[PDB]
Amino acid sequence: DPSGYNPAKNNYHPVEDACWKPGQKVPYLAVARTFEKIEEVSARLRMVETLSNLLRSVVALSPPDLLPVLYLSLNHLGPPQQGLALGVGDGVLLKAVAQATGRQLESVRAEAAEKGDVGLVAENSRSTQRLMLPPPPLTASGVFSKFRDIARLTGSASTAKKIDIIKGLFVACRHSEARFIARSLSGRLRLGLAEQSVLAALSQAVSLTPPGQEFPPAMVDAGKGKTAEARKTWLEEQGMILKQTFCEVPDLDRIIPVLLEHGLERLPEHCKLSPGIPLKPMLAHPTRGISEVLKRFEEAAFTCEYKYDGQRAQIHALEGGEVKIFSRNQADNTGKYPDIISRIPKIKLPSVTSFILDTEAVAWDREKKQIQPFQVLTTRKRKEVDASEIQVQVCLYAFDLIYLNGESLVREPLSRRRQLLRENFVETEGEFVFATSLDTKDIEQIAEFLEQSVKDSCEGLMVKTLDVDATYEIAKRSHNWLKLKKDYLDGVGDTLDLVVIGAYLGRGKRAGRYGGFLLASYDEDSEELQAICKLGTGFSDEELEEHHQSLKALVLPSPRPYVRIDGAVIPDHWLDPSAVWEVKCADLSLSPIYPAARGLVDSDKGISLRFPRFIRVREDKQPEQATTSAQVACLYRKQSQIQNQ
DNA sequence: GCTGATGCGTA
DNA sequence: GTCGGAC
DNA sequence: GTCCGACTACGCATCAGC
Repeated sequence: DPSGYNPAKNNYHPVEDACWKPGQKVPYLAVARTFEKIEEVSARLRMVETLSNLLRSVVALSPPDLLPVLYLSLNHLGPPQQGLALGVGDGVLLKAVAQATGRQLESVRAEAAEKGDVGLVAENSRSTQRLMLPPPPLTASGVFSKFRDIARLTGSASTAKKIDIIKGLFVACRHSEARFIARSLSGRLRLGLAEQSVLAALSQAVSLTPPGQEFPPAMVDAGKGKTAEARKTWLEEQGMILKQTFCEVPDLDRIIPVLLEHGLERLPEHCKLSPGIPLKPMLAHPTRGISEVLKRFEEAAFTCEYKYDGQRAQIHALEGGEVKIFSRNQADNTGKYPDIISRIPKIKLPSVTSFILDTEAVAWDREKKQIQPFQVLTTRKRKEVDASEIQVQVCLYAFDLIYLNGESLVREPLSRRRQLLRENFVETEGEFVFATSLDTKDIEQIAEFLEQSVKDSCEGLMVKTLDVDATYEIAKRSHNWLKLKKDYLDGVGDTLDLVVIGAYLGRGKRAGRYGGFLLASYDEDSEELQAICKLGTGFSDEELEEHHQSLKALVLPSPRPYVRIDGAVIPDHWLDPSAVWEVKCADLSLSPIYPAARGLVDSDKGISLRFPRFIRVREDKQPEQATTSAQVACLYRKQSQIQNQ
C-alpha cells in the first residue's frame, strides 16, 4: 500500500521496497511520501539519499515516468525557454480549496494566513470526500499533466476552468497529497531540496541503478563492490558529468530521454552547448570590500569591469544567420528586441559565422548619449514587438564570449575568451560596446575605478580572474565572479531612519511570526507619516522574533489618522507608530504606489527604496526624529544616474 | 469596451 | 535583487 | 562555501466584473 512507502528506509531496495508493480504508472502518493521524508530532515545529504531512492525505483520499473517525477520535485512545468506559467494566484487557489472541501472562503483564507501554508489547510478538510466513493488514485504523470493543463488555459473565462481542474485533484487526493498539490500550485513547495539537490539525486540514482536494463534489472547497486572511499569519488565524478551537461543544456526534455537509452557516460556526446539552446549563465558572489577581493583571489590575476544596470541578454547567432536572445532565466527574449536583431550585422567581422555573447541590455538616450535607469528599460513592451514601435533604445555592453565559429569556448580561460571577443567584434558607440575593464592589482587604482563606475551610471564593479579557475564551467562553481557594489561598504551608502507603521503575517519559514513590515518617512509640512517601502530581509531569526513580541503590544484595530499609505498593500496589523529602524538600500526609485515625498520630484509619483534591508533598531530615536520626505527627496535628486538627467 | 486587480518576469 | 540558516 | 527559501520594487500583460 503506498501510504506505507518509506524511501528513507535503511538499506533501501528499489524493486522490493517500491509500492507499484513494474511497468505500472508511478503513483503520486509515492511522490508525496518521498516529499514528507525530505521536508522532515535538514541535511541535504539525507535529502539527496531519499530522492535518489525514489528515482532508482522509478528507473527500474516505470522509466517513462522519470521526466514527470523530476519535474514534480523541482516544481517545474517544463523547459524554462518554453514559457509555461500556471496563472493561478493565492486567491484563486483559496477559492479552489474552499469549494473542494465544502468550506466558507473567509474561514479558509483566515486559516491559510494563520498557518502560513495553504497545503496544511487543503489537507485537513475532507467533506464530500464522503458522499462520493473515492476516485481512482492520483498518478505522478497524471498530476503533472493536470498542472500543464491549468497552465495551458488562457483567455476569457479561463480562471473558472483552472479552478475545476484543481478541485479535481483535491477530490482525488488522499493522505498527504492535498498538502503538496496545494503547495505546488502556490509555487511554495518548501522541501528544502531544489535544483542542485535534484541533479545530485538523479546522477547518484542512475549511477547506482543504470537504465536500459532488462527487467528484472541485472545490477541494482553498482556501488556495492567498491570501498566507501572509492564510492564517494565515483559518485562525485558522475554528478559532475550531469551537472556540466545540464549547465550547457538546462533542459530535461532533451537530457532525460537521452539518458534513458545511452546511459550517463554518453550524455556529453549527444547534448553539447549549441546556438539556439540557452545555457545557465555565470553568477556573481557579493563581496563586501576590496580587501575581501584579495582574500578570495589571493595570487590569481584578475580584471575589474563596470557592472551595468540593465538586464542580461544572452545573444545567440547560429550558422545560417538566424538570431535568438535569452534572459538569464532562459526565457526566450528574441521577440522582445527587434532592434537588436537588425543590428547584429554591425557588431561582428565578416569572418564570424556563429557566436554566443554574454552582454547587458541597457536603456540608452541617444538625444543625450548616456545611460537611463533600470525603471526606464522596463517600460519597453515584452511579448512580440514590431520594430516600428520601439521607444526605449537599448545599447549592448558585451563582457563575455561563450562560443565562436562552431567551437565551444567554455573550457578556455577568460583572458582567452576576452581576446577572442575583442578580436572578432566591433564597438559602435551607443549601440554595442565592450565592458569598461581595468586590469590591475593596485588597491588605489581599484578604488578610483569603483568611484568612477558609479559616476558613469553603474552599480559598482565586477571582478573576474583571468587564468586561474577562470573558465565558464558553471558546474565547477556557479558563483565564480565577484560583485563589488557601492552599497556593500560600511559607512558608504544611503541609510534611512524609518518608522514601522504596519506588519504582514509570515509564510513558510516565517509562519507564526511577522514576515514583513511597512515603513514610513515623516512629512513635516502635512504632519503625516507616508509609506515609503516594505521591509523583509536583514534581520536574524532572533531579531525577527524580538520584533514579533515587541510590536504585538502595539497592534491597532485601525490606522492613526496621520498615516498615509495610498497605493501600498494594506498591512495585516496596523501598528502604533513608535519604532524606528535603520534601513539601507541600493537606489531610490520613482514609485507608482508609495506616497513618501509625492510632489517633491514628480507631480504625480512618490519615491520608494530599491533593495531595502534592515540594519538595526534606532532605540534612541522617535517617529518625529525619522528621515523626512524632504530628505528622501534630497537623497533621490543626488543619485549619480539622476544628476545625469 | 472600460477599469481595477494581480500574475510574473526582470532586477 | 539582499540576506540569514543549516550543513 | 554551498544550497535553499524567507523577503524587496516596478511595469507589462491578462482577465473578471460590470
